[PDB]
Amino acid sequence: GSVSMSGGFLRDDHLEFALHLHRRLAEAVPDGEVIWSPYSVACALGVLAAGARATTRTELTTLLGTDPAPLLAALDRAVTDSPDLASRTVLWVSADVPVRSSFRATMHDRPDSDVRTADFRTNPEGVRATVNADIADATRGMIRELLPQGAVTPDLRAILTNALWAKARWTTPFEAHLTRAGTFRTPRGPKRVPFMHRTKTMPYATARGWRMVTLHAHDELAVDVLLPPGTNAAAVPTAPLLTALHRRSASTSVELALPRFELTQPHQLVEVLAEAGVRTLFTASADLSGISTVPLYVDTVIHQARLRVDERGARTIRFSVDRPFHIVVRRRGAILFLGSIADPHDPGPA
Repeated sequence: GSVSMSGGFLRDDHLEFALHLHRRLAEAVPDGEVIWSPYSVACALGVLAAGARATTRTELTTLLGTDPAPLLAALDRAVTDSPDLASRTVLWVSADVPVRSSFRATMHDRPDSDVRTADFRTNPEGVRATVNADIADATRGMIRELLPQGAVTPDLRAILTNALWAKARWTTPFEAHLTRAGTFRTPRGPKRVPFMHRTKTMPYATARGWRMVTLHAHDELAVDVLLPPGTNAAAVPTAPLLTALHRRSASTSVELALPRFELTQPHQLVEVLAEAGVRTLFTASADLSGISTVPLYVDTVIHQARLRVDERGARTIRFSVDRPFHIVVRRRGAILFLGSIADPHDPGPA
C-alpha cells in the first residue's frame, strides 16, 4: 500500500483496543489517573489467545479485533532495537501443570518473554520473591516489587506477569536551566511544579476542543501530549479523536510548557478485562488446550508500566500543559505507553 511520509501511525485494531480499555481503566479510579502499556497487554493477550480455543479464544480475538498471529508479528517490531526500553513477560505455571512445546515457542518468539515453573503450593512467598526479582532485573531495577505481599497463594496455577519501563530520549532535549516552577491544577487544587520549556517547530493539532503536540524522540519513538477542552478538563480521549488529531497535525512553532513527571502503577487486569468481554479465560470454564494438556485457566494477569518524562531522557502557539493531560507513547504502529496524568510527580533534575 501507499506509505506514510509523516512518520507512520497506529494499527487500527490496536488503537481501538487500547482506547476502549483505557476508558475502562480511567473510569475505575476517582481522578482518572492511569498509566499502562497497550503494547504489553495486547502482546500478552495475543499469546494467551494463541493457546486458547473455543469461547475463550473468541472473547480474546473480539477484544483485540484480530487473530493473534498477525498481531504478534506486528507487535514484536514495536519494541525491538530500542535501547531505552525494558520489557519482561513471564507466564508462571505450577510445576504440576505441563506446558506444550508449541506454546513455549509462541512465547519465546516474543522479545524477552518466557514460560517458567513455580511451586506455588509449597512456597508462595518464595515464588513471590522469584517473580519480583525476575521483573526487577529485567526492568533494570525500575519495577522492583510487582506482586505485593499476599498476592501469591498456594492454590494458584498460572499467573501472567508483565512490565515495561522506558525513558523518552528527545531528539531535541529541553534545556534543563529553563525548567522553572509553574502552576498546575491538580485534584487537590493548584500546585507549583517544575515545567520544562522549549520553543520549537513540532506537530500541532486541534480537534473538537482538544489540543495536541507531538514530541520526537530517538529510535523511532513519538510522544503525543493531549489537552482536553478547558470546559471538560477531566475528559478522556477516544480512538476517533486520536485519529482526527493525527490527521490534522501540522508543523507549527509551539511554545511548550510541560511538567517533568514520572508515573507507575501496578494493575491487576482481571476486573477490567471482564468488563471488556474477556471472562472465560479467568474461570474453570477456560479452554487453554493450546497451552496445556490438562485443564487450566489463568488465575490473573498483573501488569506494570513505568514512564519517566524529563529534559533529556538519558506565529508561535502557546501549549501549556497546566492541568490534567494525556500521553501517547508510540512506536511502529503500537502504543507503548498510554497515560492520563492528573497530579504530576517530579522525578527531579537527576
